[PDB]
Amino acid sequence: FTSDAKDKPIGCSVAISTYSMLGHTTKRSWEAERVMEWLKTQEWGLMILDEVHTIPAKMFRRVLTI
DNA sequence: CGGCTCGAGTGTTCGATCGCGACTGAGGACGAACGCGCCCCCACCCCCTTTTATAGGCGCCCTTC
Repeated sequence: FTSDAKDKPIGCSVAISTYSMLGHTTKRSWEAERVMEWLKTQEWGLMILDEVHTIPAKMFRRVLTI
């Protein structure tokens, strides 16, 4: 979903994203909406996290929300 | 002793710039198919000699104006 790819948006759940840095206000309206809606339907597995000792608690709230 | 107001340094897609390359039509230069025609090889059968007997056609050379 990141680095401008969008390889097979429907038909697979194993993806490599970047936490929740893809959710800008107004500038990213319908872009982040299709990513959040289509993810809660065909994916709900493991939340693989790496290097979380520098990420604040504000970003963690948007991860479990989307 | 407790809250709140600038500055400096990161992160991230995504607004804004402008070089290079795909597509397609016209012009210049070179190679291939097929073009021309002297030279050369094989096959068929003409050229040339001599002696006998006859005689028309016509060239060469002594002599005269």
